[PDB]
Amino acid sequence: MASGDVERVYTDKSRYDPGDPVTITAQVRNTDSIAWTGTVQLRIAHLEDQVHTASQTVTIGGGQTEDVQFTWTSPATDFKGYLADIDAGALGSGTTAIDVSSDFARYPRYGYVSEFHPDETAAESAAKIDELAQDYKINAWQFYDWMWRHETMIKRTGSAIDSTWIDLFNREISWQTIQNQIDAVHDQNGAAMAYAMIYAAREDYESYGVDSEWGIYQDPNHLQQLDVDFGNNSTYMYLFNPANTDWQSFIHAQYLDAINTAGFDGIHVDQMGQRNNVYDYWGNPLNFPATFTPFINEAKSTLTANNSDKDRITYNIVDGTVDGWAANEVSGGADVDFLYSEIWHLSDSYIQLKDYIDSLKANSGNKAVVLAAYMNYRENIGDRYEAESAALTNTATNNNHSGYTGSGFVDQFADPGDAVTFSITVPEEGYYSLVFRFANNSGFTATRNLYVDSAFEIELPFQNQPSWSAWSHETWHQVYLTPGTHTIKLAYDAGNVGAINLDSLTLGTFDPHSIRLANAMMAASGATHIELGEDSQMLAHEYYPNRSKSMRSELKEALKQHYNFITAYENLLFDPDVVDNDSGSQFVNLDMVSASGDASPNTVWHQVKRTPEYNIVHFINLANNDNQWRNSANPPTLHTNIATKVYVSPDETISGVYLASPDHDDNRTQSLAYTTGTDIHGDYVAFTLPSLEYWSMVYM
Ligand SMILES: OC[C@H]1O[C@H](OC[C@H]2O[C@H](OC[C@H]3O[C@H](OC[C@H]4O[C@H](OC[C@H]5O[C@H](OC[C@H]6O[C@H](OC[C@H]7O[C@H](O)[C@H](O)[C@@H](O)[C@@H]7O)[C@H](O)[C@@H](O)[C@@H]6O)[C@H](O)[C@@H](O)[C@@H]5O)[C@H](O)[C@@H](O)[C@@H]4O)[C@H](O)[C@@H](O)[C@@H]3O)[C@H](O)[C@@H](O)[C@@H]2O)[C@H](O)[C@@H](O)[C@@H]1O
Ligand SMILES: OC[C@H]1O[C@H](OC[C@H]2O[C@H](OC[C@H]3O[C@H](O)[C@H](O)[C@@H](O)[C@@H]3O)[C@H](O)[C@@H](O)[C@@H]2O)[C@H](O)[C@@H](O)[C@@H]1O
Ligand SMILES: [Ca+2]
Ligand SMILES: [Ca+2]
Ligand code: NA
Repeated sequence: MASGDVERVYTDKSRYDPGDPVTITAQVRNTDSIAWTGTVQLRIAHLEDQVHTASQTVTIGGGQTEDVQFTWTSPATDFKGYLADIDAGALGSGTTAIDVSSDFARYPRYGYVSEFHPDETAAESAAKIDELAQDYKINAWQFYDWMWRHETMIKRTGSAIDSTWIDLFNREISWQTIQNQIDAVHDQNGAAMAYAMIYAAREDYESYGVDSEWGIYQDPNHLQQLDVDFGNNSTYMYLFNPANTDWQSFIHAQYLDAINTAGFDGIHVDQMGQRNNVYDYWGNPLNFPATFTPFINEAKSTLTANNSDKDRITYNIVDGTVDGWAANEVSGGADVDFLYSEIWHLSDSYIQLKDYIDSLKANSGNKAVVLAAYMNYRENIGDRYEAESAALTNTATNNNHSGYTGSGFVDQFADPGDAVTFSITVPEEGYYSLVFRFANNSGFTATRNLYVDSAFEIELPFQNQPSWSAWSHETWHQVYLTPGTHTIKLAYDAGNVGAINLDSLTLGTFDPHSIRLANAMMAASGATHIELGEDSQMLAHEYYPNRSKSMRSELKEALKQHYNFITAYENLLFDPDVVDNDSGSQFVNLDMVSASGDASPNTVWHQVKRTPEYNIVHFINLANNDNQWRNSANPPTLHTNIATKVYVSPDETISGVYLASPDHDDNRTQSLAYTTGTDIHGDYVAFTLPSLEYWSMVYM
């Protein structure tokens, strides 16, 4: 009676230079009561070939987990993905990708850091960076809102760097915490990108060395500078002209200060997106999107000059779509290391998004593409607990304003001593996003004290709404919980203010079905997705700190598989010589399973691609779902034993048919029995796909 499982498999770096040693670690647990002794096998593949094998015998104590390590000298050829497979027999097996790349910008897998707390220890910094690297092969990190001011990024008193500073949303940021994270990025061979704006400065900028003449204005008479109003009569961003060389000088020196003082590898340059009828200080009207490429290219050569090992840069093409505002300009002319675009509502369907990605590749000579595409945005999804069915304390149920869910809500929630108290029951250990749906027409922000299992947690704000029947679910707070039952109590306490009605509490939950389909479509079209950060947090909103949704562990497990898959098969997905095969949907036939070539809803979408060495067919299962990438989705209709025919040239050479999927068998390639044939439609290759859930790739 011998038993156990392989819990985790990871490498010591997210990215290796050719010829670097790779340490591959299997975290193996003996679940038996007595110590196990046996052989642990390592098998490393590159696509369909087995390129290395290794063995060791190892003794693991009963109830213990032990790190089983192998070492491997990466082959000397650059830009190669590999799959490492550890097999411990009765104690299970596990895989991880190895990425050999001298330049991460060829295969960016971009995460984020948004938390810089003085109380973050260096263990905590390291652990969050290590988790993203080990689990999802993250090789670059966008540091969001690390800076003090948009124009004065590091806060100094004299020539001393202050220890902490307060950012635009009143968050305390530590310099040491930023540094420790940057260091930990660098121990993973990761690149640390420093968030910055192309053209923003904070209020009172004239006293920080920034001339108002450099600005951009809504009129010809410099009356009204373009700005972002944060709604408190002091906190503003003011905008400037990216073509102004005096502004370029000022802000490019900030970028350099950031590289040289903090150790950042480059700059993640952001912008607000489309602006019209923009003038400079003198009333000369600007072709605004044409000002970006010159700013970026000048920023790039200034970086390279400063430090050519830390000259990285990207620019956010906001509101991405084919021929979108600034899109052709940047992709076509800007010297960014990889392309980045935040997708809003002009590429809502899978096919529109595919076409946008294809266009970026075609303008750019196939630069890598990273998409910011905030999944399940605004949807109040998860387990719901209606407030009317909660335990009430000097509060009551009612239903005299519409917009509630269930049968009613709680009101008479306006006095110290009042409280609502939910009994939630959760399936597993981890983060839960407490999302409150509520009404407040008090004229101003109300507050309530949240308690969790009787202990105080935090004061929550509840913004004011136009009426008592306009509801909001913008009040959230994330908490970590053990499995089972827990007490979540909103309470009116002395020092809290306003009044509210409480519809419900939802445990904000990212939907795996939609997220696996989006990631599959993106990789299959040659793009990756910025979505993971911190300690397996996921972006819910464009303000990266927003924790209104949490991932459950099935989603974490599936993203681990997916990110490893797109690393191990990076050569069939992201190399510049990976191209759509001509023609369309008449190349591929699935017998008795409705199918499309164009991401038609409720179909198995097949997409044919080619390298000089390989023919690639992607199968993405949209059965039981629509053609929109963002919104939560149903579990796809599972398919089994699908008789497939792929039509080929007579020209084409074929000595095997190979199958890999992030949904099955730990990303391992499987060799499929096939036949060649000829019918009226042309020459074909015929095989059976054992199954199709979210995404499967065949190559030959
Ligand atoms: O999480 C940090 C907070 O933690 C504590 O409080 C937790 C509570 O936070 C909120 O409530 C307090 C909040 O209330 C009001 O704001 C509501 C609003 O807050 C958040 O969003 C803020 C804004 O985010 C963006 O703008 C900031 C962004 O602007 C520039 O960047 C431009 C962006 O646009 C491009 O398209 C880019 O691609 C993109 O990447 C860019 O971000 C700038 O360069 C950046 O530096 C800057 O960060 C967005 O544009 C705005 O629309 C947002 O308003 C929430 O995420 C959002 O859902 C919500 O609507 C109030 O006005 C504000 O002052 C207060 O901070 C939550 O609502 C609440 O649930 C939670 O309990 C702590 O107490 C806080 O101090 C801390 O902030
Ligand atoms: O039993 C209570 C204990 O459990 C949790 O630990 C899980 C979590 O803890 C660490 O991270 C702390 C903190 O790091 C950053 O600041 C992140 O941005 C935050 O999301 C995060 O909470 C650890 O390093 C993580 O790997 C791990 O996921 C609680 O969160 C603990 O505070 C608590 O003591
Ligand atoms: Ca309700
Ligand atoms: Ca959908
Ligand atoms: Na069919």
